[PDB]
Amino acid sequence: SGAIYVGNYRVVNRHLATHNDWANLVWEDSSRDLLVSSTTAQGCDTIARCDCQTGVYYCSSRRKHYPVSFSKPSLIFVEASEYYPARYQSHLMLAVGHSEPGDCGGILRCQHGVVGIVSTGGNGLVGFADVRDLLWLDEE
Ligand SMILES: CC(=O)Nc1cccc2cc[nH]c12
Ligand SMILES: CC(=O)Nc1cccc2cc[nH]c12
Ligand SMILES: [Zn+2]
Repeated sequence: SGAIYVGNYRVVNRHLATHNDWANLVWEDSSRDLLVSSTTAQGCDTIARCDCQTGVYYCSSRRKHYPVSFSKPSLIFVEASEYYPARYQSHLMLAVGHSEPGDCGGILRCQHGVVGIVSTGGNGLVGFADVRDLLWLDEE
């Protein structure tokens, strides 16, 4: 589990969005496994605006923050999960590291702020759904 709270937006894995997230939908993209919903309260998080390829992610299945190198956001074939059939996932960054399904929502951070959230993995990889291209999360 996990979310990003920036301005009056909540950014979650689409596959973990709640009833309230759908009722209060701002934007979602199945191919990215992202959903953004509106919030009452102001969030404290900053979104990175950068092309960093190094950062730190939170892995709930290890209770550990791991420094990683990751690929630039790309279109990657992802095997079937509980939530999606086997398909190409877009805006996805890969790193060598530990990931289990319930690690989804773990934040990946760089010096500039939030880079993305855990969305995929296994096989000794972790995949993050990038948010840095979503410039509108910084306004309105
Ligand atoms: C932009 C980018 O990928 N830079 C990068 C690479 C490796 C380490 C660090 C520490 C800060 N930035 C780092
Ligand atoms: C959607 C989903 O289940 N994502 C996910 C994240 C991290 C690791 C794994 C291993 C299978 N699936 C994973
Ligand atoms: Zn950065």
